[PDB]
Amino acid sequence: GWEKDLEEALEAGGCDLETLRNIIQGRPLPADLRAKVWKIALNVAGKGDSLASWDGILDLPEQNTIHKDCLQFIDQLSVPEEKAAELLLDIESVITFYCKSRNIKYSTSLSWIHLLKPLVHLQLPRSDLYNCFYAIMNKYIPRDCSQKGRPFHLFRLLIQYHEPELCSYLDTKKITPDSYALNWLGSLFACYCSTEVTQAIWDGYLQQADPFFIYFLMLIILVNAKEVILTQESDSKEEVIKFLENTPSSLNIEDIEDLFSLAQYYCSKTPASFRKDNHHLFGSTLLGIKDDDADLSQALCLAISVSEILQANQLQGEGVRFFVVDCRPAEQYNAGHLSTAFHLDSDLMLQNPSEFAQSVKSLLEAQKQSIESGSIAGGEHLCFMGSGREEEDMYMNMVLAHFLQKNKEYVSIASGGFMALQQHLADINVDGPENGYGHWIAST
Repeated sequence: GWEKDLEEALEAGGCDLETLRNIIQGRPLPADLRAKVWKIALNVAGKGDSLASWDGILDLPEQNTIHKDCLQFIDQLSVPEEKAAELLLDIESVITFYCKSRNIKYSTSLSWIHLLKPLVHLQLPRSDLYNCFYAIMNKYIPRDCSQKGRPFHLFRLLIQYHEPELCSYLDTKKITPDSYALNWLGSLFACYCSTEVTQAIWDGYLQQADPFFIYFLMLIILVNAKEVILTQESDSKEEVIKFLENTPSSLNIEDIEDLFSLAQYYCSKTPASFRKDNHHLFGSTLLGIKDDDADLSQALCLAISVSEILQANQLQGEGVRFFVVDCRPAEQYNAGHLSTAFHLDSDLMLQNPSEFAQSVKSLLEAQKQSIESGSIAGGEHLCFMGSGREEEDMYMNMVLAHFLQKNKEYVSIASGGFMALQQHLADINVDGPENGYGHWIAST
């Protein structure tokens, strides 16, 4: 029924991905129409060949190392060897021209070969093979993925958000995401998964067109191995990493439906800030210069933009809601504070630990009653806010440490603290929410 509609819709019109998506509705793609929907998904309907203009032979200082890796793939697949040479020439030319067109130099640790595997299986011409690979690389593959930088820090923060206990174990044994999930992100599972299940993943992924979805897919794969990771404490660091690497290869075609539904579920319990404040990972690096003093290397937990805090709580429609915790001293708090925020005086932490403990007990009770009441203040997700000044906000380290050690899920920090709150409201000229009788910031 929908397949004939898809057939005709793809033929003529030059329709967008959005309309195409409405036809399929997450149903399995026909093999003969998979190339066209993938093309449309990657926004390469009639892009021209860039290899013809090149008119160059494969010459590079690291050309020898490229040749071996290309053969390994074709040797692994073992295609009909009459027209195997054709594919080798196309693959090796694509990599070299990409290495030339861009400044970057080739290495074996790159996951470039694995990205081509599912595209090669569709069996497109060299032109479309490059355009697809080029498109995927700037859309859905992080720039700093190769070096193992910010992209894996973001994943660590997600793991900590939803699975504190697991994250803590991994951090303790110094098993960072880059160790086991390098090729997860680099290849979009194409390194480990079989052609059939890789295709099923890539079908849904390209249709959805969400760069950060990989994080949620990767999370599910990791969470599925939670039991195994924690139970055994006998195996060495290297032995556990080895196991984790090949967890995606254990997937089957009937697992994929649940993988996506679970990814979307964990996504629905994750702040919008996760995506919105980290667009600089996929595009150019030049964007994200504006976000000064917001390094994921230095981050202890996920950072929430003040805008989301004010918006999210007003909705009250089974979404992500925040219980805001002002962590500043009583002097700063009383001068001006968010009117829906619990006051956790960070001065108590060291000076009177007993009264701080009582204050933490009150906090959790207040969060509970605020959720039950269905008030503007109530929310599952703990978001701690300081001054916003880097001079003062060391106590945030110790506050966050206190809750993280007790494996509290949904622990976040307010991006730019109370200073960013004042600035945000000042910028948009808003005093309070629409419904109610009070301003956001009060002196009592």
